[PDB]
Amino acid sequence: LPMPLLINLIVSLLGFVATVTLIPAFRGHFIAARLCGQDLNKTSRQQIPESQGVISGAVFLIILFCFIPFPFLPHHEFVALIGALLAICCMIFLGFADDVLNLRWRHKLLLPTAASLPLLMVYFTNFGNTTIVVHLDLGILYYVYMGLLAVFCTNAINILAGINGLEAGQSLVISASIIVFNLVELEGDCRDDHVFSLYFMIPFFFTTLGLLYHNWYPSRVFVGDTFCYFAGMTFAVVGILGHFSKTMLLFFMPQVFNFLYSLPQLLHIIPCPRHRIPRLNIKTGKLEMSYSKFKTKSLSFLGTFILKVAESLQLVTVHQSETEDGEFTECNNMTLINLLLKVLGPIHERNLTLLLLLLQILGSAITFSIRYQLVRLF
Amino acid sequence: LPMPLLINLIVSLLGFVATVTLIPAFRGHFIAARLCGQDLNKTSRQQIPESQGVISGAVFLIILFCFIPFPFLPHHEFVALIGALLAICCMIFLGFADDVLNLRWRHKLLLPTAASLPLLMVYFTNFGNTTIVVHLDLGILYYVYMGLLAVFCTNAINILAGINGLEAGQSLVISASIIVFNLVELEGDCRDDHVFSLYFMIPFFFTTLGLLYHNWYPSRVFVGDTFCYFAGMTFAVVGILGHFSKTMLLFFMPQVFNFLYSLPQLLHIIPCPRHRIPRLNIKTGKLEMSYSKFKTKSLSFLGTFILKVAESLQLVTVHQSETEDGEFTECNNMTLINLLLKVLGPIHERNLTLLLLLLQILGSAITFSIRYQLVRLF
Repeated sequence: LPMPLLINLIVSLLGFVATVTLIPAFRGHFIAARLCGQDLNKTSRQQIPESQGVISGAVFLIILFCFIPFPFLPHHEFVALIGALLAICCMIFLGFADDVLNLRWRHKLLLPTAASLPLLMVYFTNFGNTTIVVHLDLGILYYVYMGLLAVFCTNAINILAGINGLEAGQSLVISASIIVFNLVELEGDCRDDHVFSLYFMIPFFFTTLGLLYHNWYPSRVFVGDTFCYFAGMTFAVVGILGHFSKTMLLFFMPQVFNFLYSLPQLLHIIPCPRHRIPRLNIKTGKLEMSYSKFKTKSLSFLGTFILKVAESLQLVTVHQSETEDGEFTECNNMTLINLLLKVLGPIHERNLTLLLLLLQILGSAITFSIRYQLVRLF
Repeated sequence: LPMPLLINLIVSLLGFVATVTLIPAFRGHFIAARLCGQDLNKTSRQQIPESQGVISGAVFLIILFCFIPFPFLPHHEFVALIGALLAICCMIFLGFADDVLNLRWRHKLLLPTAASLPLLMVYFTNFGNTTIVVHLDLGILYYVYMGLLAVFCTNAINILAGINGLEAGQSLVISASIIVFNLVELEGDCRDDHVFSLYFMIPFFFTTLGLLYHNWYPSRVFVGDTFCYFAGMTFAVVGILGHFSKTMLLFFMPQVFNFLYSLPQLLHIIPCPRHRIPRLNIKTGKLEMSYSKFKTKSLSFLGTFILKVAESLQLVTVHQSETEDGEFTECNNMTLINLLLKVLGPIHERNLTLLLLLLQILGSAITFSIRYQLVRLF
């Protein structure tokens, strides 16, 4: 176990160097490829290369392809290693294809379930435990869970974005938490399930680190949806094949909140604008809250209920107004980023991200305290 | 053996239908993505979607992902099935990324060797025969062969192009030849190596058929380099893991000629222009030969030798001229397409491709006649 992990750490560090180096090397290619855009929360109108998650994702694959013989230098764990690499590779591919082509939201949800198929087949051939603990055999519903886990993690990361270094940053906190957890649980009982998880988590961390080097404020590159697809599948891969998917979903606490808080807007029960990202006040330099103003008559009975319950829960800022066109309701954009600006006022982009990363650390500490009996201590 | 092959044929036919249907469905996406271009050998200036090999390649992957449990419903042949799918998937990905980004020719040659790594690792873990028959153990040089085989097949297909339905068409003749060969050799001796090859060749044939449906004259879509990368790796995958790589390289006869005949121009020993494709005479409707005119003084001593030897072999048409700038030499563009126009005069695009496809059939018949003792018959 320490001998292949040493080799895995060496290739991961070479991969960090590789990502840091290749990202600015391909800058010209992405700009020429029209795979670039402006940073909307910035006064600068310069084009920044998009989908850089494709370069770190590619570096990740090559690193692991080289690593493949070392754990071996038994097949049951080897099939899962090649199978997991197929599922991740397919996802980086279909992820980048979705970035380049901008597929319909319905086709976007099918892509993660498509890429997760080899894991389901490996779990089938290697006779994986279809039973779950509250002792219940899910059988077919367990395979539906595995399929949907890839779809969840990607979109959970993808919905909690809009400020520089958030998507890559939250993934670093999550992967580092899994790394810490794997090491703690490596000492005894489940050694095989946590050594396997480390094999993917260490290269994922260091390639993402190299990406964050360029994505961090002030954003030099964008990660793109390719990164969210890549990250989401890597987390689903380790959680599924490591059997710690429940523990792993607890590291997704800020994402789960942000998702449910967003849900009334996403389902269009409460009016949703094109972009729910904060509005930068040029004179301040900091980011202010964004709003979704709409006609009160056009709002549904269910929507009027949810918006009144969320206002009474002290989560949404509601501003009533009346114009020549009629009466309009200015509802606060429902996302964790805008909720932090409601609670703490206007915050600068670099501090706002860092704060959400700290919030991600807090949740991980909460998970760890539950799992290891540290509630009495703290 | 017939039971999983039946299921493989069913999914392959559904895949044909899928490719035929999805290609025109995504037309809008590619045009908007600026992933489109004009057909240079045509008077029509309309933009035709590029890289459609990504859609057939994707359909291929999904088909095989569904197929994975059926041969099983033993691991040694399963590892190669998942391993081969990883190598092919990685290639479709890095292939499409190269289409979208247009990487340097030196990085383009590293991509196939990168994607072929899982096959090398599977061949390593599953203790593959490093020995070869003229009885010689190549050891390390055998792994270099496997790595370079992917690079060869892709580029061999990629260099023999320039007319509608050639790249997809030549791949259909090659894959159909391998299908026929697998079936002949399935009856006895090596059943496992040919049943494995069929598992990939049948889905490759029917997805390419669906692509050719739209690529065939008059080209509605372009296959892109994504297809050449995809095709090349699938042929290298089956040849390597099926151990019939020598027999398979004989089906690549028109490609091997076209490559070597092109070599003096590619290496720039003899001047090479931007495009060595035929020139369409608007009044004729047919395609005429293309030429590479250059200064005789700028031509190397080795280049003057090769061009004189190729002229004496009755392969290249050389036209000497003298202008105000000085004396210039108008050399014929060295490719199998232009050589066919030198021998048979101007030919229409639809007939020219069909003729090269027939030429590909001839070579396959030659290979089959050698392998099965049919020289006396014909």
